[PDB]
Amino acid sequence: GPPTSDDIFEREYKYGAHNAHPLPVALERGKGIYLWDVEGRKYFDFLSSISAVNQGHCHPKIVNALKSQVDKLTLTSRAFYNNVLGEYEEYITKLFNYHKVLPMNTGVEAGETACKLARKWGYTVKGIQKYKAKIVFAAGNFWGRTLSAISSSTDPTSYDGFGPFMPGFDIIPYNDLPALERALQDPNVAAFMVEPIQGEAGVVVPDPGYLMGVRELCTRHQVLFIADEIQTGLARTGRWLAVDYENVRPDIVLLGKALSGGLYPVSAVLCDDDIMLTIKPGEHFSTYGGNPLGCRVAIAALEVLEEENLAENADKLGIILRNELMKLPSDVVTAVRGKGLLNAIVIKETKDWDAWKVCLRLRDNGLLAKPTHGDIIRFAPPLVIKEDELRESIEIINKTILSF
Amino acid sequence: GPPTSDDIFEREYKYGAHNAHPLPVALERGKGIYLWDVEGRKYFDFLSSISAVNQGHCHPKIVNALKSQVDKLTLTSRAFYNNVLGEYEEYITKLFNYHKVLPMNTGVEAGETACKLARKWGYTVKGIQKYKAKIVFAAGNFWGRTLSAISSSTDPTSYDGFGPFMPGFDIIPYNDLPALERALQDPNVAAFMVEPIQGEAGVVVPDPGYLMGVRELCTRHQVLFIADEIQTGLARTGRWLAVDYENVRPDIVLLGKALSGGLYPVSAVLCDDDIMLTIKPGEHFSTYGGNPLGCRVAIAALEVLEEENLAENADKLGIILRNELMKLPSDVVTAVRGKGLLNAIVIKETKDWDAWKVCLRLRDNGLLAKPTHGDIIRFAPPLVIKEDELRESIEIINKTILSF
Ligand SMILES: *Cc1c(COP(=O)(O)O)cnc(C)c1O
Ligand SMILES: *Cc1c(COP(=O)(O)O)cnc(C)c1O
Repeated sequence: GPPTSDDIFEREYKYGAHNAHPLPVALERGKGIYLWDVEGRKYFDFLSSISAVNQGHCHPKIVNALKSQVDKLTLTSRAFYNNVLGEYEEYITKLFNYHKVLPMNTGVEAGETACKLARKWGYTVKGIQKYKAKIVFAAGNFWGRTLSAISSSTDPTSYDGFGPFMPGFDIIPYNDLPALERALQDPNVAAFMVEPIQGEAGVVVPDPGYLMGVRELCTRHQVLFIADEIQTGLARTGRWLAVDYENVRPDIVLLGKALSGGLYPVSAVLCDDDIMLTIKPGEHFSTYGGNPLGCRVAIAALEVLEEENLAENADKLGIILRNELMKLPSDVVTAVRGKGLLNAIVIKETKDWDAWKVCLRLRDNGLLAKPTHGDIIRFAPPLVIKEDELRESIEIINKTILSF
Repeated sequence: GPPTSDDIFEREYKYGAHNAHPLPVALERGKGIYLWDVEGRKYFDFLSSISAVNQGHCHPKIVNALKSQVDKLTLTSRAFYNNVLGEYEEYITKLFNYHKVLPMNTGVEAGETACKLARKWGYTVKGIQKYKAKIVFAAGNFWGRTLSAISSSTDPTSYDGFGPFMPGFDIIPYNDLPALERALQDPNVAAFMVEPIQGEAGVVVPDPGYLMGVRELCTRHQVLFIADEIQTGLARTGRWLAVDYENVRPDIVLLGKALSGGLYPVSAVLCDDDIMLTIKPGEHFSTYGGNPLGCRVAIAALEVLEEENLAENADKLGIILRNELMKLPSDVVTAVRGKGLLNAIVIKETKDWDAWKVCLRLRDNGLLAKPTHGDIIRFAPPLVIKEDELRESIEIINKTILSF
């Protein structure tokens, strides 16, 4: 017969690095909100690959765009032009209303690019002395696992044993305007990079007015506001960008994950000419960045979000999810939080009972989720989920939680 | 009618960052060794997307692998297991003969991962005090454009305006064994990262015995030998790895680019257990790393290389290429170099005549190549090229050079 789930776990243990920490389920097929394991068991996906399959697994519009282009041309590198990139660039810049886009592959690559842009703008436009430029980050931040990314992390698991660390990165508390105002007194700060909602920190939602205050302070002190929307963007929270909730325009926007609906690693840095054009020809590139195959899948992925009105559906259904979760006993679920379909519960963890064990039983009962911490479980289904499917999922969540 | 080449160039100028320095040609289709522009003009590909399409453009076996998996499952993230990754891991580890592989997406991500491995091994196994670990690099090195990668560069265009820089990165001359020996006297050195041939530096091949000497020095001093085979590996130089020419076994091998045949961003870090397992569960992973779609194309990409005996081809045909190139007048072309089908020519550059000019005329005569420097031109056609195809290309190169 074919490999069992245990066969699959065992082979990876033998031949693969032990760098990940997966929930033990072994998936072989996905469609829409559903995943199937190698034994044929069916599950509601409530993780969406960390919000990278907002459009559902294997969306036929995005699949078709990939299959069509793969027969024509997949990669020239940046040594030559391809015919598709410009069409994607015009589309995405007009959608989000920035002059320009710089295409990258992974989320961390887009963050690296934003730091370089901020620094280069800092030195060549603002006039900071080389090499004294600072970038300010919020505690709890996550933007990937390069050496530079972990240098700004407050999570010991990401940075311990991996230094020495990149200089010029400062850390302040999240959701803390007085602290930003204090940090921005230093003329050498070029940018503040921040998530509108912190995903990996446990879906930490800042108070109303935070984002307007950040925009105000950054403008006041001539500092770039970089909004990392790699997890929160693209209809996930109920808008094109989570910053749309307070109608503020960051200087640089980062996109990734669901930019391709899961079909291809595509990320993007959006900003106006006065920031973008600080990087000159030859000063920054990658092999796969802007390749025609990725661009065709990103165009289709973005069109799906628009056409199916997934932002509106995420807004409507998320409030149902939160309100239903809030009905669970307080001696069990101590907090419910989120926006749109990016949500989390906090459980009253004991020594015998934690998020991991809850998630294992969830899995056994046909729903896949994963903790961010011993007491925090993230809930993020694909945005194509219908209300009846959500309520079926809610029933599974209730039954599971109350069975301990 | 459709866009012209100028249309395509102008749309990117308006809506895309000005960060690439491309040769002006607008490609829409690629099959095997051939590329077609938007006017329908046909070119020999003599760059292979910087050795990323060793297997030719749109190889039907790798295309089939993509089309087959895209309908099943494309992305779970590493929060869950997929059924394909382990099959890929067993296959690639047994092929190159290392215990384990850590999957990443882009080349620079593989390099960052290797630096993290070297540091954590440095602290936990070698006993270096945190955070005093050093990694040594060679002048002329290229491994990408993250902040960390540019912090090891000797190219001002990569690092200027982007500081401050990552500490703990030391630089010595390439092809210099005494310099390495002197650097490795410092017990806080964890690793030496080096290309067996430097691609971007202009196909700089080190003297016979260099790699054997690097291996000896690293072993003596308990330092990890990291070989970056992202450009040189996968049959490009006429072996599975350029390092095979001297029977040398690095501690860490980096693969990327042609690992997917240009169909998907896939990179790999290969090393044994005592190094790999210094990273513990949850300490390093990315969203798209190890996804089933990428793994399916990577297995097919590798099988093509093996099945079609492309290393053997690259070796025989590269000997012909260099032989014919050396027949050119010694005052116009000053040096010919390379291994397999990674080759370059150095030209007697004048005020009015340079590599860029030669490559513009080459393009006009139906052959695509790109300068590495004002006086250096790289030639790297896909490895599926037959002898008669190569000879036709050679006459086009011959005619063009002597047409000035
Ligand atoms: C996932 C994530 C990233 C990193 O994306 P990768 O593609 O995994 O490198 C960056 N920022 C945020 C907010 C993310 O959620
Ligand atoms: C191209 C290259 C890389 C980086 O590859 P990307 O996928 O463009 O990040 C790293 N090392 C070497 C030697 C390379 O040629």
